[PDB]
Amino acid sequence: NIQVVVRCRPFNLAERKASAHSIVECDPVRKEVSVRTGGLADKSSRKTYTFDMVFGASTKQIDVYRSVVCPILDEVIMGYNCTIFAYGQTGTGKTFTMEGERSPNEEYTWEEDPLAGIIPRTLHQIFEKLTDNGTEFSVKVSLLEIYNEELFDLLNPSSDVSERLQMFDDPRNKRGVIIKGLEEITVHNKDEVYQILEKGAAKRTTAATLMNAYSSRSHSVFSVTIHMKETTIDGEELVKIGKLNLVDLAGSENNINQSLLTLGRVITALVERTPHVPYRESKLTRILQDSLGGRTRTSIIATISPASLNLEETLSTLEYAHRAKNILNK
Ligand SMILES: Nc1ncnc2c1ncn2[C@@H]1O[C@H](COP(=O)(O)OP(=O)(O)O)[C@@H](O)[C@H]1O
Ligand SMILES: CC(=O)N1N=C(c2ccccc2Cl)C[C@H]1c1cccc(O)c1
Ligand SMILES: [Mg+2]
Repeated sequence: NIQVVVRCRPFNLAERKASAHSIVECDPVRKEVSVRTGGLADKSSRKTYTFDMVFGASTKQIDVYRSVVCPILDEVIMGYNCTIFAYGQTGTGKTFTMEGERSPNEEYTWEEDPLAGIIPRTLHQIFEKLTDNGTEFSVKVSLLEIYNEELFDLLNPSSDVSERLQMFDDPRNKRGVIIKGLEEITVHNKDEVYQILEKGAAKRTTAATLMNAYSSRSHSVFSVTIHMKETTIDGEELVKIGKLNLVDLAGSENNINQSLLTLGRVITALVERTPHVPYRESKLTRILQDSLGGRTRTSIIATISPASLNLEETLSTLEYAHRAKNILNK
């Protein structure tokens, strides 16, 4: 039930000049990814896997958005909660997929930058959709990040990243939590997005000077909530509330990452149909439990490297993401 997809990144400059031989092969049509475990294109053994969708190195941000993100966003507009995880070793594309980058030399405005990822495209589209038709709506974003089991708010511009938020159980709706003091920044229009994203970027920079390998060891949860009061061409009015969570997990390669360890153990119990699911054993799984066997539509995008040097890690990632497919929620 949970939809899982694989994105393989292309070789980098340094890999090209070294005559890199990709040990990975993608077949979008057949929804298959193949990896050369033994070695040698003349003769070799390989490992094969099937997923809901597969994307090779030739895949651009726009293909990713039109294919996975557009449909899930439409659901969010309908009043549903959706989450999308990015999983994989550091250097494979988790941040590139989730956030995106800027093209060199100020070649494009942020809303037309082909290298832009899911977050900016989504915030830009929400306004692109609801504005067109007749819909009164409010957009609020939030960026919660977990490092060594401590919560941080990377969007609040009146407190630095030394102040870790506190987390409690929500007495109202069970299996839900309350993060004290987390900031919800309202986005009044498309032309207010970039700066808010710039804000988080800069705080993210101070977090990195303060915490070791911060960009590799932390989990970021960027949430976008949409309050809608749609008024049909007739005169009806729908009050819908949709929430989309975009998670850039900490690098899966292998001190300890309690949330990462716990996430793996939660998937295990969900697919093994084990009664006790260890949600409470980490901050991430308590924050996102409804995304794991709950009433939320969730998608996992596992990013892999083509380089033969990451064969062992490419296998763990694929194997890890293939098991997730058996998870059922809603
Ligand atoms: N699909 C892709 N297309 C072009 N470049 C990519 C792609 N995926 C990753 N890269 C490049 O690979 C490097 C790894 O980036 P990053 O997204 O930060 O990895 P991660 O988040 O998995 O640690 C970056 O320099 C990035 O520009
Ligand atoms: C380069 C930059 O400052 N960006 N910063 C981003 C960002 C930072 C924090 C939280 C969420 C996002 Cl997503 C992403 C990105 C971006 C935004 C818009 C268009 C792009 O091409 C890249
Ligand atoms: Mg990264």
